[PDB]
Amino acid sequence: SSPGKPPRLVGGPMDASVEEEGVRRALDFAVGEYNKASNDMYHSRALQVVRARKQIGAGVNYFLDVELGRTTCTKTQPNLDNCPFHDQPHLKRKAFCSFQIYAVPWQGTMTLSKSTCQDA
Repeated sequence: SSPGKPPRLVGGPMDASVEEEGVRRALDFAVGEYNKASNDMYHSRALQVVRARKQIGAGVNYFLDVELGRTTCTKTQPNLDNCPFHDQPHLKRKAFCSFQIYAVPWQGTMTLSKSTCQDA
């Protein structure tokens, strides 16, 4: 994720925009931990985030929902804006995943609490 403004935080559970750096770090972390951490069998990426929210309190739970897909392009290939733009209508089966990262705010750490997914 790029650096940025302090993210909008409020209290309790709240959705944060994809423009949020507080979201973007969790977004990239999720794919990085899910897809990139797994062996590259078929190129797959969080194509499109459907929901991006977090719980604010003594425990911080990030909830990110994502459409996964086999990407028409690769990590090194050009046009990363357009390839996933075309991957949504290419999703004959719309694969949806839910990623939950529990951030332990007391230590400034976080850990993926859940990763669940569908096939595309």
